[PDB]
Amino acid sequence: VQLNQYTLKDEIGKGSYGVVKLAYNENDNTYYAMKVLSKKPIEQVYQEIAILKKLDHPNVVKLVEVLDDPNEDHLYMVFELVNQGPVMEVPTLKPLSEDQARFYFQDLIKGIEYLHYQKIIHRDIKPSNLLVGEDGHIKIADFGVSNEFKGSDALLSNTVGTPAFMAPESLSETRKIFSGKALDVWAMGVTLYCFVFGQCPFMDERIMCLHSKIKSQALEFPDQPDIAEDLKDLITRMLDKNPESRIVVPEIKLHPWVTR
Ligand SMILES: Cn1cc(/C=C2\C(=O)Nc3ccc(Cl)cc32)cn1
Ligand SMILES: [Cl-]
Repeated sequence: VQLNQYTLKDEIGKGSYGVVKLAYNENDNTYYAMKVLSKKPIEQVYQEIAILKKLDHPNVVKLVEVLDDPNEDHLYMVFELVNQGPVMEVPTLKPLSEDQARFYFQDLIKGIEYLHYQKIIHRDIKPSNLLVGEDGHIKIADFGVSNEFKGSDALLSNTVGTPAFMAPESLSETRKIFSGKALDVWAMGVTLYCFVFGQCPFMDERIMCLHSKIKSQALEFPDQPDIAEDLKDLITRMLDKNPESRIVVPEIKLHPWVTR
């Protein structure tokens, strides 16, 4: 299976809409990550390509090129390979230590700050989208449902992303408008909870009940593992159900748990 200079190898991950395969470039003798898409909507993908083309940051995955044939049903996005894969799998019985969670969370902060400055809402922040590169640092991946905005913030109404990480204000049943940056903060909070507990803070196999818990269940910390009180404070502020009082990224950067 060869596509121009690339030989397609085995699957390595899930992308938004498609699959991600390891790929070998015969021109430069180098492995890449290739997202394969079958046209089944397509406007969302070219916005993703358009977003990826504008981005250049150490904590954000790089799009290398796009293989688009108006003849073939398949479309190929070639990314840099982030060789060590996701930072963790959720759920797990072996979560990160606090020191590891802080190390990775610092990369997540820098990446999100950059995305928001570039006027991008990621909308699908979660551990499986935080890939560990050759030097051990995080690269944010999967911009399949991301939004670009003008001005100070996005004003959104559509519900997209991974359900366990969706912010409560995005789950109104009345097409209400909500702002974008606070959505990424909420998902960063679910992610940090995942880092140290190995499972999501709101869980239910019934999607109605999952939504109801995100919107209405008080955050609860498990007795074990016993995490520091300032980390509990930071998670609590990021998982504030009210997006208006939810901690903002400039404050996360200063939080005493982050800076120690
Ligand atoms: C070792 N490993 C790599 C992956 C996946 C990816 C990778 O490397 N670059 C990517 C760029 C964009 C997307 Cl959406 C996914 C990946 C999974 N496991
Ligand atoms: Cl995940």
